[PDB]
Amino acid sequence: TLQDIGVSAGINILSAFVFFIIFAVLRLQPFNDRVYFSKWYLKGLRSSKFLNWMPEALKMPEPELIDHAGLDSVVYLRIYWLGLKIFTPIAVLAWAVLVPVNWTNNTLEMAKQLRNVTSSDIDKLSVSNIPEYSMRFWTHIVMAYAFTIWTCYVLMKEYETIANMRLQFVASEARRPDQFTVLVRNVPPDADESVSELVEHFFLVNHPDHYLTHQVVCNANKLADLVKKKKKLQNWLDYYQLKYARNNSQRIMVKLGFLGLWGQKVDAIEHYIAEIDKISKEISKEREEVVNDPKAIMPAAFVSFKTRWAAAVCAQTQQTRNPTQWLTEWAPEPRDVFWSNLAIPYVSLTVRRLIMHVAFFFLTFFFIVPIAFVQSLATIEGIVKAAPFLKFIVDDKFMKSVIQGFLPGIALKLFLAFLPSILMIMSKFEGFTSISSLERRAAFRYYIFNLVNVFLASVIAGAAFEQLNSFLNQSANQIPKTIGVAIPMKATFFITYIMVDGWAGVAGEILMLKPLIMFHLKNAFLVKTDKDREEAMDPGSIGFNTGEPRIQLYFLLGLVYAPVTPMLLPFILVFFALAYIVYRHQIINVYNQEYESAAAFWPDVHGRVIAALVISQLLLMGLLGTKHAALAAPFLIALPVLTIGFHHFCKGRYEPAFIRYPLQEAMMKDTLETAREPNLNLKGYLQNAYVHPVFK
Amino acid sequence: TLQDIGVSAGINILSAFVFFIIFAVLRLQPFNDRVYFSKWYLKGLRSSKFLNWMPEALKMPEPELIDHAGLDSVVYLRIYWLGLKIFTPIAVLAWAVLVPVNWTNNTLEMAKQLRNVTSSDIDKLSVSNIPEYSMRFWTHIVMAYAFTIWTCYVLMKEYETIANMRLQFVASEARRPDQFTVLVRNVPPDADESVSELVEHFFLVNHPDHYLTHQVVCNANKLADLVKKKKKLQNWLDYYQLKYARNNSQRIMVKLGFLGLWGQKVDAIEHYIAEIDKISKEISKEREEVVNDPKAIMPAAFVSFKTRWAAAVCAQTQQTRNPTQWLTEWAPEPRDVFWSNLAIPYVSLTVRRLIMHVAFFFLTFFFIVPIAFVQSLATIEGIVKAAPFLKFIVDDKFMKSVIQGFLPGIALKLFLAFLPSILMIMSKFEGFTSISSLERRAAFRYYIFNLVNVFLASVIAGAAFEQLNSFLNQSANQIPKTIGVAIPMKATFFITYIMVDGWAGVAGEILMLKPLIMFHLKNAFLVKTDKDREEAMDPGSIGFNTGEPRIQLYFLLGLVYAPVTPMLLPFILVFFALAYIVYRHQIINVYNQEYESAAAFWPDVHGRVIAALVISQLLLMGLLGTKHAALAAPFLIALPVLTIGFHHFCKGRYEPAFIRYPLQEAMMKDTLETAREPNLNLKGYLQNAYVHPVFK
Repeated sequence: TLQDIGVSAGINILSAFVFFIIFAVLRLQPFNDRVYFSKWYLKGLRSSKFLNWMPEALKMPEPELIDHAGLDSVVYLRIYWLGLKIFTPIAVLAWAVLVPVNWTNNTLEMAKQLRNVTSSDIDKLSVSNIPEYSMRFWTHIVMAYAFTIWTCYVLMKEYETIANMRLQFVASEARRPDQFTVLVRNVPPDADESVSELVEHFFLVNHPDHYLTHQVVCNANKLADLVKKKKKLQNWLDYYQLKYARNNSQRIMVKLGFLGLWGQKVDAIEHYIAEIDKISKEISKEREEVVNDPKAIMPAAFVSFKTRWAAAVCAQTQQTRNPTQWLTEWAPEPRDVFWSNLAIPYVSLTVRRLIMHVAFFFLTFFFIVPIAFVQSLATIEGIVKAAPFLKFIVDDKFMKSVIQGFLPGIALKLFLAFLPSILMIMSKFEGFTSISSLERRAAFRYYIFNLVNVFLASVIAGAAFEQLNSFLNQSANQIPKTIGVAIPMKATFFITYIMVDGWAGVAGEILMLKPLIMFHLKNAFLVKTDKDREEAMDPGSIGFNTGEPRIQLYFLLGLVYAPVTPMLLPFILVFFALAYIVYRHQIINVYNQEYESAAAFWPDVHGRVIAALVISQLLLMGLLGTKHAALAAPFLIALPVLTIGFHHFCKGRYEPAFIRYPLQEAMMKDTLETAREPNLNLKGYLQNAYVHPVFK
Repeated sequence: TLQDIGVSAGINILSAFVFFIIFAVLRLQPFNDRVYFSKWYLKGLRSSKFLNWMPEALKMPEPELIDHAGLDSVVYLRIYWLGLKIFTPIAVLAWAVLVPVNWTNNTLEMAKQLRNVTSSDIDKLSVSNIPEYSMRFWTHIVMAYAFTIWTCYVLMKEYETIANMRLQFVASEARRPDQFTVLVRNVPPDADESVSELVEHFFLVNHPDHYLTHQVVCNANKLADLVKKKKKLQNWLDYYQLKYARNNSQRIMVKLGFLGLWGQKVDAIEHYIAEIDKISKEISKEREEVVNDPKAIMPAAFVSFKTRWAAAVCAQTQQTRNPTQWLTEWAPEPRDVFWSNLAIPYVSLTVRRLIMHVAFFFLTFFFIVPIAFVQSLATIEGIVKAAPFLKFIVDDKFMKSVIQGFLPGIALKLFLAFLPSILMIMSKFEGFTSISSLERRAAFRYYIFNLVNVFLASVIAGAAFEQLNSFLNQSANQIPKTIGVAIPMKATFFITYIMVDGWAGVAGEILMLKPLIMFHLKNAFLVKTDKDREEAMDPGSIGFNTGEPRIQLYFLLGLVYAPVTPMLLPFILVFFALAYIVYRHQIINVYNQEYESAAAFWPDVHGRVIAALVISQLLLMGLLGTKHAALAAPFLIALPVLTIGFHHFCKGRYEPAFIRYPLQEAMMKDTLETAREPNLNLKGYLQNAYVHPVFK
């Protein structure tokens, strides 16, 4: 159905161009310079044709970008570049060899002559149905081996480069209190001692000439909730006060906000005054209680040492016989710690993790039926009862094409909109004591969800819903035998899905619609002082847990569909290029970072790309040998083994630069620091970090 | 074929009893007290009815055995006890429920009335062929779940106990130079420095206040070979000199020993004098050369520290950016180091390891045809051409029974006799720089070999050789569908194989035939002095790499055959009991240890038992659901997952006590040692260890 592809591509390019026009119009207009240039503001550097921003997005090179925005953003942008590196040779090789036998005919050739312009959907000629044993299966074998070899080689080179950059940045990084501090989880209880005294004695005995001081984790979650509620009530009261200041003649106010006006709140100004005073008295009482409360001390501490060498020694070594006591690990920098999760006793994280696995299986299974709905809409919509007379205004062949190859993508994207938030809630629900770990776990869950459901349960539910349209429930019939002819029709679907969730999605991403609207509403209704406009600033992080699983999905989809239908790949390449440029601009100008963990997430990225390689190889094995092994099993059972072996080699050779901190690097950093600054007071620098944001 | 089982069991019990009679006769006879009591001699404690040795084998309890023979022997004996623990409840439950429905009828009942005395071979009633869906498949499901749960629980308890014993012993162990010494592999090269100076500077910079001294690895393999050849020539010359001293009238001697007298060596006394003098001059020249040879220094060293805390810190931490340089790990005690393997450059161990994998696949595949021969002999021997007239003296039904159920076991055991030596050569061929690691790797290879070949390629080659006796080579016929009816006939085979390689093998093991004969020959022909009789002593280690894979095989075989044919299990129980008692006696009286690595091999044992559990579950899944899944797949796909999860939990909870050395334990040991012995010279104690056995 190239007509659907063409109409959807046209409308998506038009949408992207319209988004860029509106973005330029809003950017040149100056009262919202405060939002489109959030950086240059948090770090003080600024105060206050159409699409030309891309050329100067490429300037200000990689070293200045690592120094400017941090190395996490640079490594994520390199994640986007890795897609181009992997899939441009693969696309060229597949288009030169696999469906087109046209390698080189013309060097400048504008219009293709009937080059799959009639019917490009049906590529199920020999990949699934007819066996040759002579040229086409061996073509598939050679293409699969070349694709795997190239992807592995570029993964190895990029993994080396990322490790080198991480080591150099960590060596050159300025002094921050997590280089000396180690978070000691699960301190064992004692009767006649406190947690602080236990930590003091243990780390004086077992790290004698290098231990400096410790700060104890205090459970102040109730006080933090009280403060958050007080801020919320302050904002609500300021909004109501300004609203009545606009119209002094106004009458009393409304009842409870969104519960259908369940209450009868009258003159909300006075009610909010009373609530704020009550919450302030409760906050003072809670502060005085928790400061002197001995049962608010959790069995954990932040121990700091006189040298990075000692901290690295402590963080990478077993501390006691029992590995479930004195859990020692690197501590996040104080802005990275997720304080709400430090109050979770270490015994109850495992049953919790099991609860996440149960709830995540429930989510990924129950969310099939909306993807089942998207696929039902992605099969020929024959029940016109939904739109029998007026689709919206009129029905037409273009209307069929739009409802067949634009509505599934939009529906799936809208159904995937609040999933990153749900997954963040599910990962935050169970202590990970750092924003970086929360983001990485949410990205891992989003990748598993996306792979298993959006791809697999879309292929299956576009296969078992189109071919097996109305049959019975037969069991012993070798069901996984029709997947070979099933998958490329889902390629036709995935062209549209990539286009919408890719080109248009990223084009609208730069518009910053939600931050712009929220900032304008807050500025108009809640300002109360011109100095709070900078407080209204929060561009947010790059969004690793919501942006990385998308690119991992597209990696897997391009890898899967390269040896079967190379029509997919150019759309993936366009996605990678556009996402790279847009997100580079965002890194330069917006998106301040919430944490700086120097590319500690890249082992996960490389592992997921390796898993995508393995999945692509296994699906190719299943799809090619539809019912006859075709003597390809003795060769498609070698690609997974060699890929796993190569992944093992890359693990063992490059992952230690991400999971272990060499002692020589620590000693060098300590020696250069102590030579550069000889009269440095480390104890006064490290003593009052890691206390709590609540206690000032 | 219970007749074969009965006759083979009778002959094997008779063989075991005869072995024990001869063992008692030889033990009571006193001129060979020097061999049957090798311990009490190497540690100076001694100088100089019938089967009653077992009662006093049980005395002298576990603490005194750990103090006396070492903890490796005690943990190996606990490996033997673990078999009883695992398989006595399993045997009782299976015999109470699975084939016999007789749980409790009589408490004292001598003779079984026609209780499977007619035909016990055919247990292929419902386990493979007929489906019930009502009582027997659910019986199998319940038995499999109970077996897995019990095995996992006892594995967890024993893993806890072994970890506790290891930690206590390591804490209480006396001072030995490997507690402070760390072997630094792959020292990077440098032009204007030596290896010694590089190690000195690096470990003065990066471990400043705790580094003591280093000893450099010198490649003295040629000198060691020269010394070994000199000892061999000394023994040969002493033998010839004593032989001519016995008969002075004798003439000149023979030519080259075993090459069909290829040479014409005359008067071997003078020729051996000349060879010994030449080799002595060459030894002196080689010593003088290698001492002052700068290219004989390998990029490795043995670095010693002032405290065990510092050594543990160094051995458990990354030392440099590159994880392929300054490889730091615990060093073996100087008697444990395999010096011949330290001369292997670290770049060439990986290609070597690949060579072992290639050669091991070649060995395990080429050695099928002798196991294929054993199975051909284990199928009905119908080609009487081998023994057409006289088998040995006469043919009889008992002769058929013996040649059917005694010759396969003996043939396979004889074919498995030199395999441990071959596997030791293959593991020693590629540097593992410690006898303990060599033994563990040889045991791992023997386990893989034994599992894949002796069990699997015996079941397959007793199936495809008996049922598919003379057919063609058909491919697309679902070959793995006859395994269900194949396996229990191989149970009939494995009863005999266990009996021979078990009861009789262990009964003959205590006889110490080879050590006795070698000691007597050496004493008679090579003594030359009465003080060399103690030098002629070498009982050898317990033989982990040759004794542990056998018990792992028997674990796997009992686990596999418990839910299909519980007739197997009592033979396994008898093997475990007899092996436990015999090897306990050997540990008490003989078998001095070559190394003391305190139960560092137990993670491997537990992992292999878990793998046997998983294999048993997968074979039960395949065998039960022969052609219909029988709704047992949704329940036999859960046992492997739960077993892997339990193994993961045991890993994460107990393996750190075996692979990591807690810093608190090191600090406590250091503090108690330095309080007990305040004027201890550590530098003088550690400076001249780890030099080489060749350089005195």
